[PDB]
This record gives sequence, structure tokens and C-alpha cells, in this order.
Amino acid sequence: RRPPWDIARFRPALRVAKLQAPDSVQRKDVRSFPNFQADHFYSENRDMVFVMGGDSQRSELRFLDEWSVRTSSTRRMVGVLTLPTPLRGMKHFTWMQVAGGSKGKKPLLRLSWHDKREQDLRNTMLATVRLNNKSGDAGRFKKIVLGTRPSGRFVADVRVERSRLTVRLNGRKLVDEDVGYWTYSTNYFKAGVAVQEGSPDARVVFHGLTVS
Ligand SMILES: O=C(O)[C@H]1O[C@@H](O[C@H]2[C@H](O)[C@H](O)[C@H](O[C@H]3[C@H](O)[C@H](O)[C@H](O[C@H]4[C@H](O)[C@H](O)[C@H](O[C@H]5[C@H](O)[C@H](O)[C@H](O)O[C@@H]5C(=O)O)O[C@@H]4C(=O)O)O[C@@H]3C(=O)O)O[C@@H]2C(=O)O)[C@@H](O)[C@@H](O)[C@@H]1O
Repeated sequence: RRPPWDIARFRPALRVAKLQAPDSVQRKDVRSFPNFQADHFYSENRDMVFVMGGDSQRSELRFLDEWSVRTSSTRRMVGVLTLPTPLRGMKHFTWMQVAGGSKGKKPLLRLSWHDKREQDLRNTMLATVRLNNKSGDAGRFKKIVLGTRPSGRFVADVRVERSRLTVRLNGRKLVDEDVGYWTYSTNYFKAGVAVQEGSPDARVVFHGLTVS
């Protein structure tokens, strides 16, 4: 295992993100990558690997650029990645998002993996598009099934511009939504592993990741 920063094709994305993980694992969000590796963030097989367990706990890049949905310049994140079979006890983790930041509060989008959902689906991937930024019973969502977890790599490609949000998975446009009601100006991408519910370690393996 070696520092991810050793793999040059990860450097452009590393230069415009910081790595968030729990307070127990890191004093400060990581901003300097050369030489850095830990159990939660390392490179094996030339890939950049995030590993975290515990509900709410994350090992996730937080991209520093912040924008509104109305933006004329595309914001886009594309990842080539593998979700290895999760361990029994791992229920729900998020491997890409559009975070709503300080004004939005809640994520506009989460791309997540789930042991079980009903919409009876097992081992299934979800895009959740928030219809408002509200908590608990008051929140409204569009939940878009993304299908079964690929057993090997796949490509996820998230875009927003001019109030349109899309997500392509291996080229197929599975999410295509007007997000103009989401007026907040503090959105930004993240990628990695953020565990919603699960005690065992989840691991998310990136073969490439670029933002633009
Ligand atoms: O299945 C279900 O149970 C339901 O899921 C519902 O989606 C929920 C999720 O399950 C998660 O609870 C999700 O949690 C969000 C949380 O609501 C915030 O939006 C949070 O935002 C954190 C940011 O990502 C970022 O880390 C930010 O960093 C600050 C921080 O102060 C930090 O210390 C650092 O130093 O500096 C930064 C910064 O850089 O700005 O903190 C934000 C924070 O509030 O802590 O992100 C989590 C997350 O994991 O994404 O919320 C969603 C949701 O939509 O509410 C929903 O799908 C529902 O249908 C299901 O039934």
C-alpha cells in the first residue's frame, strides 16, 4: 500500500480537495497529499482506496470548489470505481455526492449502495435527489433506482449546469432533473466512502477520479 499521491492520475483531483475523516483518525481535514497514507486512505493496485466503518463515519474527499446549480460553467465529476462486495453488517454508505454546503445544509444528491431497499431490492444502488432541504418527515425526495451493484468497475459521471442535474452510469443517463428550485449557492462534490449505517468497514476503490 502506498500514498495515493504517488499515482499521478489522481493528482489533479487531490490538488483541489481535502480528505475528511473522523476526529479520532485525523486532527485536521488532510490538505497536503504527498507521502500521506493511513488505513482509511491508501493506494493498492494503482487505485485510490477509501475505507471507513461505523454509522456516520466517513473517509471522503471534500472538493473545495463551491457553486450554485444555475452555473453556466459545467461542474462535473467522473469516477471509474469498484464497490467490492460489502461485509455483512454494512447497510448503507454513499460513494459520491453533491453536498449542499453551509446554505443548502443537506446534499442535493447522494449516490449510495444499500443491502436492502423497497421500491424488494437487494444489493442495489440509489440516486437520491432532494426536492427540498428539510429534515425528518418534512423532507421530499426523488429516489431513482440505479440497479444492482456492478461486480467489477463502472463509470459514474455527475454534471450540473443551468439548473439541470444529471448522472450517467456507464454512459446511460439514469438521472436527469431540473434542480432550479435548489437555490443555494454553496454546493460542491465529494467522493469516497461516507457510511450512513454499518459497523463493519466499507471500502470504495477508485481507478480514476477527475472533477472539472
Ligand atoms: O436512508 C435514510 O435514512 C435517509 O437518508 C437521507 O439522506 C440523509 C443521509 O442518510 C445522511 O444523514 C446525510 O447526512 C449529511 C448531513 O445532512 C450534512 O448535509 C453533512 O454535511 C457535512 C458535509 O458533507 C461536510 O463534511 C461539512 O464539512 C464541514 C464540517 O464542519 C467539517 O468539520 C469540516 O472541517 O469543514 C466542513 C466544510 O468543509 O465545510 O459538514 C457537513 C455537516 O453538516 O457536518 O453531510 C452528511 C453526509 O454524510 O452526506 O443527510 C442525508 C439527507 O438528505 O438528509 C435521505 O436520503 C432520506 O430519504 C432517507 O430516508
